[PDB]
Amino acid sequence: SELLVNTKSGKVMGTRVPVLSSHISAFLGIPFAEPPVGNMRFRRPEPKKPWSGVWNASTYPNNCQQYVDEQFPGFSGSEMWNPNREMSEDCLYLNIWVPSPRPKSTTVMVWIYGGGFYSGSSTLDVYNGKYLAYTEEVVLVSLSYRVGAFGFLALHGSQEAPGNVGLLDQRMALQWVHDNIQFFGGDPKTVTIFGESAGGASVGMHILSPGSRDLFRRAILQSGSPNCPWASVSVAEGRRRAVELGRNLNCNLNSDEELIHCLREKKPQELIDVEWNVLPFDSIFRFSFVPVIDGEFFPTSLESMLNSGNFKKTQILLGVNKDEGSFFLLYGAPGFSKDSESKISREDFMSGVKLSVPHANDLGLDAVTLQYTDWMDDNNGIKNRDGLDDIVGDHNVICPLMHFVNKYTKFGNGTYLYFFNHRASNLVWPEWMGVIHGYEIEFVFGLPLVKELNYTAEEEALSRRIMHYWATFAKTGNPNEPHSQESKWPLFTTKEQKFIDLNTEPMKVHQRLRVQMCVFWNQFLPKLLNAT
Amino acid sequence: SELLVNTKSGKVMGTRVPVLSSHISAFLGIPFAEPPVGNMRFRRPEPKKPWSGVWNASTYPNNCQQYVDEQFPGFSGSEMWNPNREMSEDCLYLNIWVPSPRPKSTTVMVWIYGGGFYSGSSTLDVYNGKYLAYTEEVVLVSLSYRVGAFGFLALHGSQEAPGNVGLLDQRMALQWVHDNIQFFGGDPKTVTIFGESAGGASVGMHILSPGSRDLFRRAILQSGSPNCPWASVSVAEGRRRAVELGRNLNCNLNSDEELIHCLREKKPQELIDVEWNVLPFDSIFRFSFVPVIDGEFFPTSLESMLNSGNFKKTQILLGVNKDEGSFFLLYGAPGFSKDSESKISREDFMSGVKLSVPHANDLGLDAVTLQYTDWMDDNNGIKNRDGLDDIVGDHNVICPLMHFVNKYTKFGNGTYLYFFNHRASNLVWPEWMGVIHGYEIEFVFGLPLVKELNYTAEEEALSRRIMHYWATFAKTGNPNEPHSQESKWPLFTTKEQKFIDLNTEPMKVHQRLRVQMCVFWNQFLPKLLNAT
Ligand SMILES: COc1c(C(=O)CCC2CCN(CC3CCCCC3)CC2)cc(Cl)c2[nH]ccc12
Ligand SMILES: COc1c(C(=O)CCC2CCN(CC3CCCCC3)CC2)cc(Cl)c2[nH]ccc12
Ligand SMILES: *[C@@H]1O[C@H](CO)[C@@H](O)[C@H](O)[C@H]1NC(C)=O
Ligand SMILES: *[C@@H]1O[C@H](CO)[C@@H](O)[C@H](O)[C@H]1NC(C)=O
Ligand SMILES: *[C@@H]1O[C@H](CO)[C@@H](O)[C@H](O)[C@H]1NC(C)=O
Ligand SMILES: *[C@@H]1O[C@H](CO)[C@@H](O)[C@H](O)[C@H]1NC(C)=O
Repeated sequence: SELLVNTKSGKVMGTRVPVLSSHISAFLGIPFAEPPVGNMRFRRPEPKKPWSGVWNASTYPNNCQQYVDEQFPGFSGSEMWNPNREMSEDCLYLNIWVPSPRPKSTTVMVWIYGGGFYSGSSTLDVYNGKYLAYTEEVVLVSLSYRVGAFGFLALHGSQEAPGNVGLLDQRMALQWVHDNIQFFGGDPKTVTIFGESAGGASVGMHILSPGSRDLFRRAILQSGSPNCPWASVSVAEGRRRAVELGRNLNCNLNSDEELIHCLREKKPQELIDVEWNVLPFDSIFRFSFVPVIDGEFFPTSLESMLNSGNFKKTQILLGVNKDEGSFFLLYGAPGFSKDSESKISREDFMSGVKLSVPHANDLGLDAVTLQYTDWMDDNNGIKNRDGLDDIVGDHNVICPLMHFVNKYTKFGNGTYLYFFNHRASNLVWPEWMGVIHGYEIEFVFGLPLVKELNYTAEEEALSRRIMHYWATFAKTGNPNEPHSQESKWPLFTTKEQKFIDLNTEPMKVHQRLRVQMCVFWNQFLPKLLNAT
Repeated sequence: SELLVNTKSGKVMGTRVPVLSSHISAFLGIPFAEPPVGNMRFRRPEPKKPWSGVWNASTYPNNCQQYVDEQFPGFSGSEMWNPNREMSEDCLYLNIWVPSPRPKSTTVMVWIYGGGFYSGSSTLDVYNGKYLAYTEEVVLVSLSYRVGAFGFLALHGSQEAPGNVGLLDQRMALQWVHDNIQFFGGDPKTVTIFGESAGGASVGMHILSPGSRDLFRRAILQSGSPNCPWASVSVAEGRRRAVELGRNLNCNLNSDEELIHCLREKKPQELIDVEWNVLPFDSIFRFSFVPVIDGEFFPTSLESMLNSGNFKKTQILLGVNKDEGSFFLLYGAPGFSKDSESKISREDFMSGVKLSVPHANDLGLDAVTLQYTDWMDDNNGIKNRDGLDDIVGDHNVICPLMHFVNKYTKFGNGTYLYFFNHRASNLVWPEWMGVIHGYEIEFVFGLPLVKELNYTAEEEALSRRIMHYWATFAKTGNPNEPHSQESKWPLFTTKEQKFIDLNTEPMKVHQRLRVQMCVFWNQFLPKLLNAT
């Protein structure tokens, strides 16, 4: 049968779903690991043991246990990121969309969701793989992984809670794809991994990690990279946060076993309830339980690996949006509101930068402030707002990614760089927020192709050219097809450093993306913080 | 007799000189001090003891002993600054231009020359007082003072070479004006001191020093100010350089008396020959023998005085030229030439900043570099040239002065600020040097009124409006003729921070002269260097 597939662990039965006046095949909620429940909380994932009978792969799986956003209840702009089904620790599932009829040896694309390593789900509406899988005739997979403490509680030296298990989940799903995607008409030799924000960083992390390199061919990174400040911690810091988590729940802290055993008796939301409390600073764009530089998943520091060329060498396609920072100011910085234009006072601006660069000393703070203040106009609330937006975005996303793109291109086999700066005509967030962190995503997934979503002709065309770039890249390592000149996306090189704008307008080529700000963030500021 | 004048120290005979189809009285080379010779080199100046008979004050006196610049022999652009008279240690004289007929009790303006405290002459063609005295009917006085080692060798504790004696020369000349200016028709209660560069700095130094305040009514500062980084040194540094000067001359260094004795037997030119060797670093815009923060001419640190309001409260009129830096790059930095466009390579631009901020640590150097480099275009030889020009001008003149004008204004009784940015139509220096340090002087002194000098009609008009400002300010404390037609130069207030452009175009008001850069020099950079 087309819907019935015998995999290396059992038979699964999928469903025929419609898409754009046609249909494709969907297999939802296939398990790829043993339920990381009970005594297996915090432990490495174990491969899903073979089942007898047919697995109902007809409906989305549970979502992983995560903090749930309630700032704006009812509000679609924030609620679209929240879990859209039951939360459970039994959440290690993946989903597959196969074009109908089933192709032979076609290109595979594995989605990896963001959410700052504390949240995120594969079952979200924006990650509906049907449009992209159908329009671009690729086998589309979306995996899942443990988030928050469940995924990234790190007590180095313990084999009970080593850290990074959330990335290991992703690896096991990648390993599952390598073993079974051929049964779905997928070529396991042509797998492109891709993800946004935290998902972006994850993609990069699998590039660096040796135990991950052979489980995929190429990589797309959207608005995230492995070296992001919010995206990892030392073993010392992971331990400290872990120990501090026990403290918030009256746990025994004399040993890891006692500490771990304690945290395992607690219910999931008990952990989540106190999760934010282990952060060292009052901060924004910082998350408690994130990957650790352990010496195992990552043999040595990210920078050194980047320097020595110790990573997977292939093609990467990567980029950022114009206003990466606004979402996080709204949730964590004074003066910002979803309902005003959020002109920021000088006072809230100063307040802002302190939250944004939580680890800086006073000289570092003055440096950042100077770097973003127009002194002919320091009490301009609009410039102060856009300034703070750029500080958050440049520091957490754009500049970390550029450092990565420059480092990778020395050893890579082809880099493509984009700047996404279209603002959706139907955005429900206020104008001041601009081109928001996460909002290129709906374009990648072909959401503008559906008429009821009320996008414009030009946005549908944009999404269509975007999906094509994505998939074409995925099959060939080049987002370009050999005709027109309308237009060719240039290769990013060490010398000329080209990239392209992604919007409704005809393609423009620029050079040196946010280089002025990024020299500050990548070279001056770090040298300054080390020095002082 | 108009030309014969009985002063407190003896009779004096001047001479009738022609000016612009008319005539005025000059009194050239009037002594105000005992010749600081022999046992009195380095020593405080002593008043000129009374003479018999009639002094022939009809010719220009000697110029003080100084480094003569031989870079462009024959070239008028450099040679206009060199000694136009014989050099000697017997140089403590002043010059007076008196309207004809002699005014009853008219405004007095005393000129103090620049030259980095190492050079300078009262007798220069460009400091010729006849036009200004004549046109605005003021009594114009030209003082002099010992420069370099002779004027500013400082060995704290010693009474033989205490430091600051050249500032004391100035004071003594001011004292002479106080005692004798009435005999020329001048009001000793209405004396404006003015000077450019070192003169400008000196003018503010008298503003600060308690023992100089009662010797003048108000102050004009052009392209210099007391807080300039080149304009003073500490006791420690001052001694170290003095001791080093003796080391370069095989002097006994075992005590101040044996060092001073050794340096006193040397011919002046021997001193000057090694003068530059005692500088701490390879630098531009640095000079070896300058005023000392000594606890006597300056009771406390210059910055503490400005803070406490410890200084003369009167009116000041002050400003800068658009390209303070070019003159010094030409004599000091790689890539700069009188005869090319001096487009600067990135490597030379690097060398430039190290030469220009010779006290910065590496972090400091990185900050300056970042602050002035456009990283989309870093190999632009013009942008690198202009940028290094701005670095020099902003660091050494513009930003010091803005610091001064802001601090002063909190206690002052009226501030006027100008940005001089006209390039003379007949400049002999290359186009790339722009509006040069010291080239507003010829406009202040009325040289464009003389037809054979070949200034344009618009430049003569500019000199006239500029002289009227300086004079009107000197008479009333305000450059504007109140309730007259012409547009009015606004007060600089700590809130609005207004100033004007000075050029051939109608007047423009602006606010916050070079804030962005001066915030960096005055606030950020010193914080960076103070850290460890
Ligand atoms: C949960 O809210 C916070 C934060 C935040 O960082 C909120 C900003 C995120 C909220 C949701 N959204 C998620 C992404 C997921 C991947 C694709 C793009 C959208 C945007 C970012 C910070 C602190 Cl300190 C908080 N404290 C309490 C709640 C809370
Ligand atoms: C003598 O030059 C130097 C320097 C300098 O930085 C000074 C260059 C000056 C040349 C004369 N010029 C005229 C001024 C006079 C005052 C009014 C305005 C115009 C100003 C610039 C530095 C070093 Cl290390 C030197 N070594 C040898 C000569 C020399
Ligand atoms: C799979 O589960 C769905 C959801 O409950 C159900 O409607 C469907 O009938 C099931 N399929 C089979 C073959 O049992
Ligand atoms: C990719 O690898 C091939 C084979 O080694 C090489 O010829 C090609 O130049 C590489 N491309 C890039 C952009 O590095
Ligand atoms: C003053 O000096 C000038 C020039 O040297 C000379 O012509 C004049 O005669 C002198 N005056 C007297 C009274 O000797
Ligand atoms: C100057 O001082 C006088 C006398 O105290 C005062 O009336 C006047 O307002 C002052 N002017 C300024 C500009 O400070």
